[PDB]
Amino acid sequence: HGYISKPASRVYLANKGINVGVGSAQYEPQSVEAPKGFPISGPADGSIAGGGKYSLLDEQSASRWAKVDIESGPLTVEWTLTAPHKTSSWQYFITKKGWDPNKPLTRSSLEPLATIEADGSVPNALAKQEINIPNDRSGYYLILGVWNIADTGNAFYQVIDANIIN
Ligand SMILES: [Cu+2]
Repeated sequence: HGYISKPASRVYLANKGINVGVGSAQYEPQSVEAPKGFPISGPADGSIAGGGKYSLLDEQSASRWAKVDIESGPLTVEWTLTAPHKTSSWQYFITKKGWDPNKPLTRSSLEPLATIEADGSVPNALAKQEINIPNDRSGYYLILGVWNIADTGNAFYQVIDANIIN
């Protein structure tokens, strides 16, 4: 169990009262748990942000969500792990240049951003990965972070509403 605390995820911002209207998700930012193996297995298209668990997180419009300022260049993503587990990988995706901010999030919406493979070890409770925020684009993009658990069929899904600045 865990969530992305910096840059703050959509559900973490709901937990801190910055996003509103997500119902039960607001109390369990650490529990957006669904099958691993994305972008094959995992949450269904249109239900990725809520992990197939929290449907109010799946709403998508230009104005719906608070956006976190992220400058282009190197970024260290921080996960707060309320229950660290043996880990097989950390995956990051970003919406494609030209994506439609008023449509549901699907596999076809995304492209790969970064993957940090892991050796099965249990990470630190503040788990950090280095990624590169591109400078080929500006403004509102979704970044999907996925924490894949080595010893179960599951993963934790953390969409971030990013404002890429350059
Ligand atoms: Cu857990």
